[PDB]
Amino acid sequence: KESCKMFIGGLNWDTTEDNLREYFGKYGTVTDLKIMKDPATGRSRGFGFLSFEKPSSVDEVVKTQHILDGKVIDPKRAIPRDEQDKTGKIFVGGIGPDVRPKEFEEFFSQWGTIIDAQLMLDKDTGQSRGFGFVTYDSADAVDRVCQNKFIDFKDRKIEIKRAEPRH
RNA sequence: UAUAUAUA
Repeated sequence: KESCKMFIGGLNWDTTEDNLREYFGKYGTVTDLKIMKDPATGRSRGFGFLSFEKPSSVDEVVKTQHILDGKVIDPKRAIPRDEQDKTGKIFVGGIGPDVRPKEFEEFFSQWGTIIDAQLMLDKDTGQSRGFGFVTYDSADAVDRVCQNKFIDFKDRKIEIKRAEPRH
């Protein structure tokens, strides 16, 4: 059920749920998949929720990076809406070479558990450097950094601002 | 310094 639900992101708009299930079919059988198509706007969300009848598939799903239709995705465990609401996403800048995405997650962890943190790098053409994306289990953690606009990370201070629309 | 992730 929902407990076995997985979150899929970084999916090619052309990507279809059928390919999704087929892609993750190797792992087993999917009980409920949600690529999150957008027949209205005409463009899919680009991410979906994948569920498996057997939770075992989920364990293996995270082990692999996952490359679908020439794109890269990061399948992660689904987060309950109530818990999801508590969490938030902030924007960070001042990220460069030697930053290491792993260090980025541990770096921000100092002021928050950090449910998830990434450099985006959808195409690995630049998002990986320059700025970063961090998610916090609690909104309160975000406030800590708000007070701390500049943090000593790579010994060059970074500027952090609450998440904003792509505009 | 920007999300084809958190589904209106």
